[PDB]
Amino acid sequence: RRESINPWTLTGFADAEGSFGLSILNRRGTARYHTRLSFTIMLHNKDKSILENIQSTWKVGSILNNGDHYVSLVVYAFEDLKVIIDHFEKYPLITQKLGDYKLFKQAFSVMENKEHLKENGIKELVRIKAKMNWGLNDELKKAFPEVISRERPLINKNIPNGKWLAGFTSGDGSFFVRLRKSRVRVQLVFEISQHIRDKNLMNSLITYLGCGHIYEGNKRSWLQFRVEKFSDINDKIIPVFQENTLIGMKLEDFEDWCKVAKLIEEKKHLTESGLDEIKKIKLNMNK
DNA sequence: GGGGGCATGCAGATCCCACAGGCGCG
DNA sequence: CCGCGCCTGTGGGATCTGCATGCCCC
Ligand SMILES: [Ca+2]
Ligand SMILES: [Ca+2]
Ligand SMILES: [Cl-]
Ligand SMILES: [Cl-]
Ligand SMILES: [Cl-]
Ligand code: NA
Ligand code: NA
Ligand code: NA
Ligand code: NA
Ligand code: NA
Repeated sequence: RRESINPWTLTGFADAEGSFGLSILNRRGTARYHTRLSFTIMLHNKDKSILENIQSTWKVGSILNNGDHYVSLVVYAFEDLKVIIDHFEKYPLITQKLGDYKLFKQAFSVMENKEHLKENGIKELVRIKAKMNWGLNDELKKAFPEVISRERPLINKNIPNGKWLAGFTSGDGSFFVRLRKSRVRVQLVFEISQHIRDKNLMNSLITYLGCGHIYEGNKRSWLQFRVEKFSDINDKIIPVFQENTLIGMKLEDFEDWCKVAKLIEEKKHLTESGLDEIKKIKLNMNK
């Protein structure tokens, strides 16, 4: 269907915005636990169509409101997780979140085998949870004080294809237009920010795209891959996402963005009339 | 028949996004 | 001189992540 999302683009978007959760909460009855596995993407409700298209591609998950500005797709039901696992086995994540998925998959197998009901089975879930995301809370640490290891292998993966990069960029990327006054100057920029735990992957964008720069700051837990040279934006960045379509509102930013690139390519941004259309397109992107 | 799991949420923490200014270089 | 773009810097909210529990069903 027209609303289907390329499975690599979906994995790339998951690498950007998704989250694998393992909730282990006290249940009342003596020493019983709620055990909840989940995959979640929460967005501004201006991008609810993304979540609906993902739900339509996978045929699992429930869309819910969060506040008045946000909306999330949550996959949680036991059989629904098998569809998540089957997709990610075949279209694997490449950021550090691969580690979280693999622990999530490991907890799933523990629960599918009913091992978390045996006398010494919840401790295994706690051990898995401690390695996921932000690890254990204080309460779980007090109830399982012997579970201290957060060691897990670091993920080292290459960008698999442009479909993945389109999904990743649709999440964590940015296409914007700069105007600077010395004459009013125009500048197209492309940037992706990311936590330094994936510094190798972000570094590799320079090779994979044949342009750009990695900036880190002298302060900083996150870095930026950025392209500021116009001919790199025109000859390398724009063709890559023409071949691999972005999703959500960022595709609209891109389409507006390229319209500015066409104007500047024709040198028609120097024209006072050409610059005035650039200001209009930019005012439209602010929406 | 107690719990395991679902349905359906709410709440906290931070990693992003969409930028701006200074300035050298060709 | 001039325009490009390398390089530094960042506010704050859209993300990422964690927390909650009554109901259903075997
Ligand atoms: Ca991200
Ligand atoms: Ca995003
Ligand atoms: Cl949820
Ligand atoms: Cl983290
Ligand atoms: Cl223990
Ligand atoms: Na949710
Ligand atoms: Na950015
Ligand atoms: Na170039
Ligand atoms: Na956007
Ligand atoms: Na984090």
